[PDB]
Amino acid sequence: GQVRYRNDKNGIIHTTIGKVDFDADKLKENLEALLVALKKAKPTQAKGVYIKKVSISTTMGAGVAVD
RNA sequence: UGAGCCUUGAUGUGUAGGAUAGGUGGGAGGCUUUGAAGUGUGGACGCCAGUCUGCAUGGAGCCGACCUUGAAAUACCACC
Repeated sequence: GQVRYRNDKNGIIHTTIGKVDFDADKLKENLEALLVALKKAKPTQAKGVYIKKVSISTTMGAGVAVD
């Protein structure tokens, strides 16, 4: 399920990874694939930290960052 | 008396609208006998039309893509 969403003026961007039906390793590899496909287009005018904190969550989850 | 931090909140009428349209992960039923819609009343907000909570009442429904619409739900959890 390819997804293409846009960032806001503040710079907080998140896209779909899938429902809770996907298991842990699939979720982690999807996160890794999205992370690498996002960092591969790191612009030179993005000086500083590129990925700061991801607020991943579910229907009864809370936004916590990961590695 | 200035400055900051994990957390909980309050405010989000471009005009096309039931009317005070930020959006994203989740998302087409969450939430409500771990008591929801309707009443008198207090403070916050706002584009003086209107939103949230305390108090007592009621104690079982406002809300859905609802009809429109550039962006959809404040149907629900977290972010800013």
